[PDB]
Amino acid sequence: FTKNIFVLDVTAKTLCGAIAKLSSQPYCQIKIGRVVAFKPVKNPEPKGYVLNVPGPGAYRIQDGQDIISLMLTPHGVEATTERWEEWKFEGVSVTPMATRVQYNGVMVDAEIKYCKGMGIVQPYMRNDFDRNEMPDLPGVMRSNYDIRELRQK
Amino acid sequence: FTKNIFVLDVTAKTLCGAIAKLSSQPYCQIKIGRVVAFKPVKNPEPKGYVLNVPGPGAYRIQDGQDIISLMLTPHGVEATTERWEEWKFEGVSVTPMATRVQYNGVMVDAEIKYCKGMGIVQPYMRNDFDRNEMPDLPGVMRSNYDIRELRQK
Repeated sequence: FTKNIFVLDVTAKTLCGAIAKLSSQPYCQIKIGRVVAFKPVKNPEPKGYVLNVPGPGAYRIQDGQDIISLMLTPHGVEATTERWEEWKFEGVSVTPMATRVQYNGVMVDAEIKYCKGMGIVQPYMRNDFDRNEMPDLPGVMRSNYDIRELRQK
Repeated sequence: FTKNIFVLDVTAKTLCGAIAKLSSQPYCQIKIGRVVAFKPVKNPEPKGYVLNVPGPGAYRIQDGQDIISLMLTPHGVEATTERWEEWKFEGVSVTPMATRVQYNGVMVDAEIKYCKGMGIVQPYMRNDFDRNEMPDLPGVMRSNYDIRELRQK
């Protein structure tokens, strides 16, 4: 099924925000599903996610089993509704809101999912530990094998 | 299926940390499933989660489809593998680790899931906004209805 993410990036540091600013619109719609879309728009839609961000970042909207993972850079947007384990993401807050929203030329009562990103995870950060950044944990010894090489049969 | 959460709470401001400290153990094991358990232990078990926290808070471990929601207070622990949507949580990410650990008193190569929480969401905070807390969002007007009241068939 289709997910609509309305990126609010007021500072315009992401491609999304620059798309939107240059079209004099507050949001950049990212539509993921059978039909894909990137479009600056004036308001979110019913059931839309508003992803308020301060700039570039890896952001994961975790809405139960609805997981949307997004890379927002100054130069591009990449997104998926499917698992994306290779990368780290900031897990953002999802808070439902009762709103009134303009939908197909008419004011309608609608739920919106408010998602506030803090920008604490840089885009395209690999989701494992290099030999240096490996956390020291009591009763946890070193392994010879990499994570990949350990998953076997 | 069963989940094993090993809380590492070194400052011992959570019940978990206090108890681990009192019993001279680094972790507090929380086992969710058919069999439940609360127990101070020396080390995490294979396929286990290390939840490193700095103090009390709402923590949600996000491991794809597996989501573990935990309230760690100074006076209690509460946890679940199912949706817990009345409350806010800090979305905590999983970074898998290739390790060696004691399992049944024996040293084995094992995957552990490392999870670091920052302690920025307090336990038992409603996942909704009072009207004074709502974000000012362009093209987003206020509703007369509640979130709960807007859901209505």
